[PDB]
Amino acid sequence: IIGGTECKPHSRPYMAYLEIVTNGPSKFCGGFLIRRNFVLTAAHCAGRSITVTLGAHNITEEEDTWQKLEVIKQFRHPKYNTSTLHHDIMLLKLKEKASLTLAVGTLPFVPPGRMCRVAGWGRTGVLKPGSDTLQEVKLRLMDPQACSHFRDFDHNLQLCVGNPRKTKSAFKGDSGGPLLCAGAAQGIVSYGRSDAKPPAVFTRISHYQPWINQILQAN
Ligand SMILES: *[C@@H]1O[C@H](CO)[C@@H](O)[C@H](O)[C@H]1NC(C)=O
Ligand SMILES: O=C1Cc2ccc(Br)cc2N1
Ligand SMILES: [Zn+2]
Repeated sequence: IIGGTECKPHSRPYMAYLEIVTNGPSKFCGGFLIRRNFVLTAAHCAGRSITVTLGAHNITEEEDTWQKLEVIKQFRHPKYNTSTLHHDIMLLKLKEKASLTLAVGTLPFVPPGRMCRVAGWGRTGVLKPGSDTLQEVKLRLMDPQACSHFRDFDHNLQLCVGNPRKTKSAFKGDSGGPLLCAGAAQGIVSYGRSDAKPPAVFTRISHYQPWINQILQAN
């Protein structure tokens, strides 16, 4: 998260920190708990295996709120496209149902000009390392023409997010985190420019609701 502030610890109890294993070292993403055994995230966060940590704030400092949970199966959207980046969404089924605590719970599951918030442990600058702590930033929902320069951007599939006159943005490591507008998840962090100049492109959750529901029922 670039240009954001540190969250009050545990104030976003649905947030998930993902460590993804592959021919290379671990990579990291965000995500969010939508059922006690399901986490929503981005398709580009798929790997050979994934571990989810719930209840975290400072991810380097173990505490009783932590629940480190095995993922049994990844459900990457079958149409996720590495060329166009369309359909960047994935469900992770946890081995067991998470415990509900003050620090861990599910997330109950908009015109441009509206302000939305996104949280994550990703880089706090283009050349800065990932954050030890959960950060959040408020971003402006933009008209789709604001994202025209992303040539494969599609208004039906995606949200255009972030005033270009502000430096505020999600970035590397924030992939998969929710964008909330009035407390409801509307987007998922997907991609943007390598120099972090806003706006960026988020998956429009509403388009994928039938696919999500279908997975939640077959599994
Ligand atoms: C997070 O925890 C580590 C280890 O306890 C500590 O070194 C670091 O300063 C902490 N970061 C913040 C911002 O609290
Ligand atoms: O919003 C985002 C998420 C993201 C991930 C990676 C890169 Br490079 C840029 C961005 N911008
Ligand atoms: Zn704590």
